[PDB]
Amino acid sequence: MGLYRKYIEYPVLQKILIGLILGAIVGLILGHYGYAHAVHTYVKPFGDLFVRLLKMLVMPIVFASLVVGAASISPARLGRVGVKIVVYYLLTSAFAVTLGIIMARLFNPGAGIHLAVGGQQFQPHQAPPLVHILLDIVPTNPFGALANGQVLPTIFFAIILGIAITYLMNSENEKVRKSAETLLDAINGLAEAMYKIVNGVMQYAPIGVFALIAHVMAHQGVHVVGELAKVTAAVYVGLTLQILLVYFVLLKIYGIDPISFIKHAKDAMLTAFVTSSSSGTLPVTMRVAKEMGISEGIYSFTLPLGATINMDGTALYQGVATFFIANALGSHLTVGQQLTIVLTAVLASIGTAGVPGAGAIMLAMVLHSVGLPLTDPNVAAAYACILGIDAILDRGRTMVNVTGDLTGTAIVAKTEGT
Ligand SMILES: N[C@H](C(=O)O)[C@H](OCc1ccccc1)C(=O)O
Ligand code: NA
Ligand code: NA
Repeated sequence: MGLYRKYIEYPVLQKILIGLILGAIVGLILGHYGYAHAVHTYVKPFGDLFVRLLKMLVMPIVFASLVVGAASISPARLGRVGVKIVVYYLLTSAFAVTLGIIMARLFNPGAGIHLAVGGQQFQPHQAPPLVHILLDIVPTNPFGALANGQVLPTIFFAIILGIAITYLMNSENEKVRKSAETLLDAINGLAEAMYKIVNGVMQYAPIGVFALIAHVMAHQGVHVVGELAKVTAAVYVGLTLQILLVYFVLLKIYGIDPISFIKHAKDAMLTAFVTSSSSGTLPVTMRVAKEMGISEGIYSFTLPLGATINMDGTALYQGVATFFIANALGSHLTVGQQLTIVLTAVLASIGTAGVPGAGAIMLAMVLHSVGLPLTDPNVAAAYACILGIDAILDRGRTMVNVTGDLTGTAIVAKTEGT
């Protein structure tokens, strides 16, 4: 029990990074001496178990999180300040995904990698016309969409259902109000239960990543050190442009001096880089906002909300990650699929999920909507590759997420003062 206990409190992301390094080394050593059949027969089934567990948790989270999230920012309860801050959060998230897509075009990640896990390349599906893509957002049967794997139709039904519940809770009838509260509590309980299961699965992630990487390297000796460096460079350069080309421009437009803003907010960014948690730095963010002179009534509402639904760093990462996987498999993304990435990433941020390791679940949502199933051996291999280096990228993502929260509060405060 002592050895098992020591395995738990070790950070999950660092454990996943360790599994990636040893998996590559073990696969190369075994493959040089043969033993490719042994790795395929025995090591591979452990990796297949991990992806099956990860895919099982996707659909219940999609429905439950969006229903609860949409109820919190429903128009029935949003004030004048709430409306303005919500618009800013959604617009900035939309441009973050687009910026990440552009960076993936300049630096091609995984272009040199050619993945044939089973001996055959990935076969993409046919692209429907653009007009049909827009219409299929509305599901003809909400139960059928849940039974199947339509992510976007499920999101559409969950959002409108959550908004309608909030209007029922303002009704004059006592019975109607009680029925609405009971339904919301049951759906909220389902979301909380899913997060507990996510914590357990992520503890098995280092074992699953080790098996997937070892199987790939044993069969073929692909070089990934250079390619994983390019995806790291694309993410960090994109994060820098997000601050300079968006936050600095918006502050200049609204009259806030960008130089003074950075000096006051430097404490929040450093804490975000070290702790690598948005909720952990919330007390520090509140103190920084008070120093700038923002009224207590404003930042006491915007800052707690921003830590949940405003994530510019995560949105940019999802754009780069999707192109890396598609390039590695040799497929191409059409304009209809690229717009699906932007629409899915922005809408999924509304869902209330703060459990660590939820970034992997979010990436699986985007891949499934585009048309890259996680059960495919080629997709799973590429997915485990970029998941291994998640420890390095996490520090940069958290800093941008916190910085965007402070920028929105300052802009809203200036408008209220006028
Ligand atoms: N760590 C980041 C943060 O807390 O701001 C960020 O948060 C985790 C998260 C939670 C839910 C959905 C997406 C991402 C991440 O790691 O991707
Ligand atoms: Na945003
Ligand atoms: Na944030």
